[PDB]
Amino acid sequence: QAPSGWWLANIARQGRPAFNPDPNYKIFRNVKDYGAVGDGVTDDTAAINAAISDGNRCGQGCSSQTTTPALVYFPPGTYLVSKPIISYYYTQLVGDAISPPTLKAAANFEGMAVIDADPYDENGNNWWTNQNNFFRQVRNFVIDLTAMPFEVGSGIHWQVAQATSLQNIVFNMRTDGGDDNRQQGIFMDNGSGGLMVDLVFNGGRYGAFFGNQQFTTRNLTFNNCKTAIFMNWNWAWTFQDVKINNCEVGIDMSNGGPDGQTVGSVLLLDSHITNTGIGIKTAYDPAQPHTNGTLILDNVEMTGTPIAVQNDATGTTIVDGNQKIAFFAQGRTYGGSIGGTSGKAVQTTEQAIVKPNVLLDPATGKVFTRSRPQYEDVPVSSFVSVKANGAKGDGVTDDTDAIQAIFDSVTPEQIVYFDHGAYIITKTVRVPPNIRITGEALPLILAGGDSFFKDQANPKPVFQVGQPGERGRVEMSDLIFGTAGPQPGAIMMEWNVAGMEPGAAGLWDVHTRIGGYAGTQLELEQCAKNPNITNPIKPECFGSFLMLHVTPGGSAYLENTWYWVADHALEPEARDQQIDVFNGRGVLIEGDGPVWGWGTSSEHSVLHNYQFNNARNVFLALIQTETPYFQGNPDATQPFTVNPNFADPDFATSCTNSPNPEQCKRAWGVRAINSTDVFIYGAGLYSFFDNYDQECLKTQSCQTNMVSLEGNSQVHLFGLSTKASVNMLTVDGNAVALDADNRNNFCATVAWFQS
Ligand SMILES: *[C@@H]1O[C@H](CO)[C@@H](O[C@@H]2O[C@H](CO)[C@@H](O)[C@H](O)[C@H]2NC(C)=O)[C@H](O)[C@H]1NC(C)=O
Ligand SMILES: *[C@@H]1O[C@H](CO)[C@@H](O[C@@H]2O[C@H](CO)[C@@H](O)[C@H](O)[C@H]2NC(C)=O)[C@H](O)[C@H]1NC(C)=O
Ligand SMILES: OC[C@H]1O[C@@H](O)[C@H](O)[C@@H](O)[C@@H]1O
Ligand code: NA
Repeated sequence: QAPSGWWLANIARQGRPAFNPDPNYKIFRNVKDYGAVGDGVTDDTAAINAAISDGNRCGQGCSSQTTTPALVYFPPGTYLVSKPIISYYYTQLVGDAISPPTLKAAANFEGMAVIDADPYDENGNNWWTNQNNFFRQVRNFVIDLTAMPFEVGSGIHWQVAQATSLQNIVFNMRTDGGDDNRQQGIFMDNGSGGLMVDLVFNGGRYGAFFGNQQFTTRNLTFNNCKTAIFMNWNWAWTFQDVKINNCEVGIDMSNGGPDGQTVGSVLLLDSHITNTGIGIKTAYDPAQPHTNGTLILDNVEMTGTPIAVQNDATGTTIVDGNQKIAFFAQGRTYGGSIGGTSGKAVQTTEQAIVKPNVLLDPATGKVFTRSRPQYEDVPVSSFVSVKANGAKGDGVTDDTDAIQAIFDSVTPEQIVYFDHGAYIITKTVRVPPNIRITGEALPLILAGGDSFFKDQANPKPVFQVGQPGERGRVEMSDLIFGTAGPQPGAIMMEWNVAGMEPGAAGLWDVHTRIGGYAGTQLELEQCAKNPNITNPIKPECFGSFLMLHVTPGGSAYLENTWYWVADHALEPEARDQQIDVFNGRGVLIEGDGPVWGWGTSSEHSVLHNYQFNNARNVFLALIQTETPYFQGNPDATQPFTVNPNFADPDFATSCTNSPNPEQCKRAWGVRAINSTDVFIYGAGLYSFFDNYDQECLKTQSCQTNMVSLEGNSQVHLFGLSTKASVNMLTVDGNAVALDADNRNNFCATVAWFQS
């Protein structure tokens, strides 16, 4: 087939990783330039894998790396492959967005999967630790297994961590063979997601075989699968806008049986299960001693599906189908008339969860969603390259004025294009309220300098997105924000603009990465941990002040946004060793929004990872946090001074009369102050250490408190999972839900809290 004319195939290639010392390293690889024919009859396996591996990238024997990104582009066509496509560390596999190409498995295909994102060597060891397998894309493909035997075949071995996405993929599999069909679209053994959007699964034994700590996956369609979704294990998983059609089972979450359930929790929102034998198979019963198998249904239709929820241990129909299920919860609930202050295990349908109309799509009544923009219809001439217009991107030159002038000059029908590189910013960049910005394979934008961002007593925004009260369209995609050296006064992004319509103001595949990699000066040599000594809290190891601030009047749509403070060093020489980086605050949301956050994560800040202050109209699904591993050496009262202009938590005061004072002074997972109409559909809020020691895991007591609701907040929490916090949820200083009352298979889990 002809070239599509998609801008990405043609835009001038001027990108280069600033901290790769090879001046000839090529970020962009078109597989046909490596000899792929794309006719569906020539074997293209070698050419595709060569396009990925070229340039001494992070493969076997490489723990991780950030200086060898690649964007591997597949023009329209059909690519016959007979061995796995091995996606090296930090690879974007980008099929043509206008006419997604087919990856066609040969009849005699051999290997784990058509795409393997984490191979196993002959010793059974992964190339990369699954929890460290960050910063990936696979987008715009048809994966066709129908020439393979019905007894074998997997589309993608998707064993990955955060800042990863599958987007716009069709999986075509065989429908014959009965119980002997074993094809599956995704095979996932473990990991720590992550986002998936806009997937279609046709046929196979399993649309997806899933196992992961946590994931957010929305707009998935399953047609004619035996089981659409086999949930092998998890701690939490949020599905939204799932369409299951003519399957035997929709979601199987009964693995392990009633005395060994390995699925922690599942949430299913805004979905439809059609012409399916059993909608959801579960082993949960409210008389069980634990919370494993927690399930939330919210706005799920069950057309032509006679059994909506079945207990497959007893064979008993829990919920009848052929109706709309407004709300269903099984697991433990707190608050309101049902659970109260002590909590109660339930398995019941109940009243609809009414959500503010400003959060909803008016055409569907579902919570509003929008996938990462690829600008299919924008001609290449509308793209304004920052490097063509005076920015150097070399990680040393001050690019502030050039970037500001570009932002001031572009008109709304253009798109600012960040060529790959590292762009040093030394004072506030004012982003206008009508702009579109997209990056070449996660370019770095780094707050640098030696004064402007140095003062935690006088913090300053790095990117100031709109001025207060402005409204328009601001879209950013495929970027990383960080610091060049310590910048403890940097507010990485201050979000003032509001979208003219839902989704018109937002971030997609935009991450904040504080420390840990080449260019930050915050790596193993500077910031290695030392748990045996009282932490000196080196000034050279500070991060930023606050990674994201949605101010009053601001409104944003966030999807696949990882707000990460480095727990360990990422270049291969560091061998994943752990470091101390002191970053004050994660995500702070204020005002009436709305704010949507799909597949966001915020990890390892000192004071809090998410905080809402005087906020309304917040929808997050699902969220994930971690406490920094060095606490409590130092504890959360250091090294950031309490600043009431940000409603900072004051642990010295809040922990004074704590009955668990030894670990009270620890970062909040979620803190809500005077905030209402906040909805959280799925949360994994984890505390894994005390001064790098994990003894506290044995007694689920690495910290005292994890979620705080304060000042008459009204927050709706669904599928709240926490790890090793004595109190899961505290209201006005009073512990409400305790870990010991809600034990799951690893975390503790509350199905439903409403205030
Ligand atoms: C869910 O994702 C699918 C897969 O990307 C979307 O279907 C595509 O929609 C575009 C635009 O309408 C078409 O050009 C493609 O041909 C579609 N592909 C397939 C395989 O159907 C779908 O629009 C998404 N649904 C929602 C509600 O966002
Ligand atoms: C919830 O998960 C826990 C953890 O896996 C289950 O407890 C384990 O059950 C297996 C049997 O399948 C035992 O071999 C382990 O020793 C148990 N571990 C612990 C720490 O108790 C528990 O049975 C599950 N609960 C439900 C109701 O399914
Ligand atoms: O292995 C280290 C990784 O462990 C995971 O649990 C965390 O989510 C990551 O932030 C971290 O870098
Ligand atoms: Na860890």
